Amino acid sequence: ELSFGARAELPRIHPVASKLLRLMQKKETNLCLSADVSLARELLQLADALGPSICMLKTHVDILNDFTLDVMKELITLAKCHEFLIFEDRKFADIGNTVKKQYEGGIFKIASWADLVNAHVVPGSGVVKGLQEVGLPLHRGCLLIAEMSSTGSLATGDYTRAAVRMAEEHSEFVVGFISGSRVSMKPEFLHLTPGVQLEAGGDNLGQQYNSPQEVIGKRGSDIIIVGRGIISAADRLEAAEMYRKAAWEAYLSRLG
Amino acid sequence: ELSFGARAELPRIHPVASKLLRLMQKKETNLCLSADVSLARELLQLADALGPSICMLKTHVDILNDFTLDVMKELITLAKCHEFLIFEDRKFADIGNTVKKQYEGGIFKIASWADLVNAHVVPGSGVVKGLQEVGLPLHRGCLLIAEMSSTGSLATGDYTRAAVRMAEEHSEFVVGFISGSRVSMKPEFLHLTPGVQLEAGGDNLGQQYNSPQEVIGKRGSDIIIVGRGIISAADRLEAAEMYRKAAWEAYLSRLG
Ligand SMILES: NC(=O)c1cc(=O)[nH]c(=O)n1[C@@H]1O[C@H](COP(=O)(O)O)[C@@H](O)[C@H]1O
Ligand SMILES: NC(=O)c1cc(=O)[nH]c(=O)n1[C@@H]1O[C@H](COP(=O)(O)O)[C@@H](O)[C@H]1O
Ligand code: PRO
Ligand code: PRO
Repeated sequence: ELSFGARAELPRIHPVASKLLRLMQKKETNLCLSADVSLARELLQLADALGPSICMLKTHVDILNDFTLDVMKELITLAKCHEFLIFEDRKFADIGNTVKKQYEGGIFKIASWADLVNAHVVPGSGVVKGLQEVGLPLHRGCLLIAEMSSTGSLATGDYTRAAVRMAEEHSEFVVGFISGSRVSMKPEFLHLTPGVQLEAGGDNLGQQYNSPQEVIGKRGSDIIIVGRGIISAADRLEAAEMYRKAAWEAYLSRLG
Repeated sequence: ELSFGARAELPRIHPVASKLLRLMQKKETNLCLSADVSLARELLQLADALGPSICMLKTHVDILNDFTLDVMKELITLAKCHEFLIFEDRKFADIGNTVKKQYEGGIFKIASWADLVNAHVVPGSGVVKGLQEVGLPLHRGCLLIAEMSSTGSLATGDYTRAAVRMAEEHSEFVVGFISGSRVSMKPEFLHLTPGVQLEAGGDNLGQQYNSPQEVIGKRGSDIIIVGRGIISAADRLEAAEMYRKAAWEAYLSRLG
């Protein structure tokens, strides 16, 4: 098993994956903040304060009450200053002709500002081919949803295997997974795991939590995605630091 | 097998399904227009001209270059005038806590104007429970994606069975399916089928077409969803009429 810095240099690495792995190693962070907020000012204040602690900021642009492209310009300034990627959790999930338009156009213009997006694999590989027509010219990357954290997830067994094959067959554009565990044996792919909290439990609507030690250390994932465990805390910076230190030490211990 | 008008009166019918089935019977239309356009003016001109020919207008609000809530006010005026439902093809596809926010909030405020939305079932039933927290108070309905039209679709076998169970167990809010065929034996549920064109073929990005006669007549679906077969034609009104007459006669012949 290679360090994040050595994985950044692998022959088949995607440039977006390489940039991410290099800043993960430099900053000693494998934490992705899930910035599930409704106010642009709160998104930007979190991005600025937590930027040094995170390798990535996951957005849901469609829950911002005051979205504008100027907000995303300000977010890019912070991502460049603090060195983290912007991942829009769009969950593209239809035929290629549709998702192509959803990625480039509309009021969000997601491909213009998002380093990473993700897709569900349920439509078959046309979802990736459609996104790649916009993403490859813009030097972007994509994550495929191979497993989900929620109760009753159908992203199991042959579904998960199909996501891994689709990723491995589209390595020009697909850089990794949303998953609960390592699902690819190829070290060029990133594994990002949501459903993470320091304490046991869940929510009222099917979310299930596992710890950073479990996710990174035992299940072999690379990055934890954390929303409410940070966002609902009083001191979001200290919370982010606790999650960062947990995920980083779990990674170091696994690497030995 | 009951007529659309008799299905509208079934004891367990959802009010949104009842309204739809009644206007389908009144207008002799089981056509849903897929208005996959980038300009508000084109969306509204299509809605006005084709409104009499359709039971439903499917939107992708996120590909409109000039979305505003005032556009959706003008669309509602046309839906009321011509009697069709508005279905936003949002493909909600994550944990309940996230989709709840995506449905009510953000710049689109989808629940404020969409009679129907749809969801992927991959996250498990929390996707429905989250949407229902916003949709049930607003008297809205939801469709679950049980099958997909595209090459390599993973919405097959046990996945499809899980979608049908999730619908049948959430009948207060779920009114039907996106599917290629009848998947529920319960007549209170609507079946809407995309991937429809009069001529054989597909597209360059995994779309596959079947005819209205095949979809409605042999596969037992209720409604055809048609985009490019209408939208790319020179005379969109005549194209809509050809699709309407095809789907309506296939329905009549199956009913006998
Ligand atoms: N698409 C994902 O990353 C995703 C896939 C999945 O299986 N499970 C899951 O929790 N997520 C997304 O990650 C975030 C979790 O937020 P939290 O529960 O930590 O507040 C939240 O934004 C949620 O939408
Ligand atoms: N979500 C759906 O309705 C859906 C599910 C699915 O399996 N297959 C599918 O084609 N659709 C959506 O229907 C529309 C088809 O557009 P067309 O190919 O007729 O131009 C287009 O807007 C596409 O996104
Ligand atoms: O010098 C570095 O940071 C990288 C890490 C692996 C080898 N070179
Ligand atoms: O009169 C009608 O239109 C409805 C249809 C079934 C029975 N009553």
